[PDB]
Amino acid sequence: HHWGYGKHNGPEHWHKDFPIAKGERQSPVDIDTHTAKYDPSLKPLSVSYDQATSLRILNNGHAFNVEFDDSQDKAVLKGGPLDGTYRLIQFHFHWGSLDGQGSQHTVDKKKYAAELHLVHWNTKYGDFGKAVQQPDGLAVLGIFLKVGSAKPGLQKVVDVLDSIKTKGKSADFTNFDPRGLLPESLDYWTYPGSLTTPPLLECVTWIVLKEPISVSSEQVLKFRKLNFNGEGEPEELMVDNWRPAQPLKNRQIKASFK
Ligand SMILES: [Zn+2]
Ligand SMILES: [Zn+2]
Repeated sequence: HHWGYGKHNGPEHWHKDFPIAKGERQSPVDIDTHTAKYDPSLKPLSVSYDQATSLRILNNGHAFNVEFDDSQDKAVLKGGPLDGTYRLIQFHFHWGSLDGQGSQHTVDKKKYAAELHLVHWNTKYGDFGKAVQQPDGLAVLGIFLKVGSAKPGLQKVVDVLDSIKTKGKSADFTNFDPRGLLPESLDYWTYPGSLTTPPLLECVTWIVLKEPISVSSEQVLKFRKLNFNGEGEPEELMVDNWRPAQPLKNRQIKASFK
């Protein structure tokens, strides 16, 4: 029926409604560190989030999105492998039912507890909807989460989860600064890919940070308490909202570091 992460509508079935699932530039992938090519022509990333305006948080039935005002160049990403300015629209996570799984991307087959996705769209296309139809329409920063020490900057997000428990619920979520979720180093790997969920469009330049951020057990614990279902429907915990690694095919992963 409609796509999700269960046995009956899970990743292995998406291709029936989204044939691009079997495409040539699907995500996520396993990052083989010994085959990734250092490319010294890659520029340092430029993250300008000082004017970031968060507006809302929503449980859309497959994750929780924190949405930003993208009506202007307030929070942008540039540099790295990018040409042009990319505007932040929303961030969300992918996580597991257990600490040993949850991330999309893997590093030498290692899975992390979760993966944060900061989604940006190429301003040359004027709106998000047009940007997704272009090969260079989006730029996604992926940040791994390992369980260890608590991440202070994530707490405001954790505490509001109770109020958007089920699908379709939203809550005002202003004055959240995304800079509290960045690791210390901005070293990355990059490759041409796609959205990790339906519609799986091949419009993303992926920028995966080498350094993971740490979250406490209790923080990741609150993620696992959300529900995939709407209110008054049988309870299905939101967990394991991730997709297995896709073949690399004709692609090269480049590293900004050696
Ligand atoms: Zn994602
Ligand atoms: Zn596209």
